[PDB]
Amino acid sequence: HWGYGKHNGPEHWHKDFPIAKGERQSPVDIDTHTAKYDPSLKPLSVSYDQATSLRILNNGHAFNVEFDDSQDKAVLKGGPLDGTYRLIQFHFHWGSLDGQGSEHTVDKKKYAAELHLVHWNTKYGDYGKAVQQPDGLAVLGIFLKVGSAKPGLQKVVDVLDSIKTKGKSADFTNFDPRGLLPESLDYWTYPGSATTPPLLECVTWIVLKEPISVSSEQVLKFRKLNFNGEGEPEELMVDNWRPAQPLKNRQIKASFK
Ligand SMILES: NS(=O)(=O)c1nc2ccccc2s1
Ligand SMILES: NS(=O)(=O)c1nc2ccccc2s1
Ligand SMILES: [Zn+2]
Repeated sequence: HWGYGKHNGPEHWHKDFPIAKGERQSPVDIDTHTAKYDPSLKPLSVSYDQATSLRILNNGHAFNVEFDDSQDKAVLKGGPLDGTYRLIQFHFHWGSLDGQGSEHTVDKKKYAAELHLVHWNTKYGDYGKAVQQPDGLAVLGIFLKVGSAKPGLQKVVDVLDSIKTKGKSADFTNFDPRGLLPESLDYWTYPGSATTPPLLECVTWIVLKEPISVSSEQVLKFRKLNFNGEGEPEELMVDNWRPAQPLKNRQIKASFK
């Protein structure tokens, strides 16, 4: 199966998921000079006041914090989006060292990590139907740089010891994802894809310009997770990021001047 090892990493994925060479793959490099301000974009509406987290899972490629998406509670609207998108999970991608880890890049700069808050379009009724549609998902991407600690992240880092290996989960209720946002909601947006197999071309990307700061100690704890299952040879969960893909016939729009 696919992964981020020496023999099953991103350069191999196309053999089982041919869409990997498709026309709207993600992530991409964001060339800040070429991205054009679009005055027709609206402010984002991030409405997480009623978010209900449930569980955290090590799925062998990242850890997902899962939400109750059985009704509209935590939703994303506005910006480039038509309609309402429900938060289903968030996860991160990160590096073996601070100089890499993000999936999107900004003028070729790689950040230490990248947070993805994944939302599905409620007009399709369920998540599984939404991922089959070109406007089925909206992923809010947030860069992480290493500096001061992010207080709102600490509850996540502290549970990681309990989900070290693939297939382990833990209760994770009452977590407020608003504590993972930066101050500004200025963003770039473009049409793309999921960044892990099956790489479906169903995502409207909304990538925030302002990174959040996390401490070295916080990201070091991400790097103690394992890709492998319990009792298997230890493979540290690091460098679980897909590199930038060709932009092809796409424009990246900016919400800001
Ligand atoms: N990256 S993938 O095409 O999905 C894939 N790579 C490999 C390598 C060895 C054994 C099975 C698979 S499946
Ligand atoms: N990493 S991501 O683009 O946020 C993402 N990848 C996938 C793969 C399958 C289904 C949903 C998503 S959301
Ligand atoms: Zn992701």
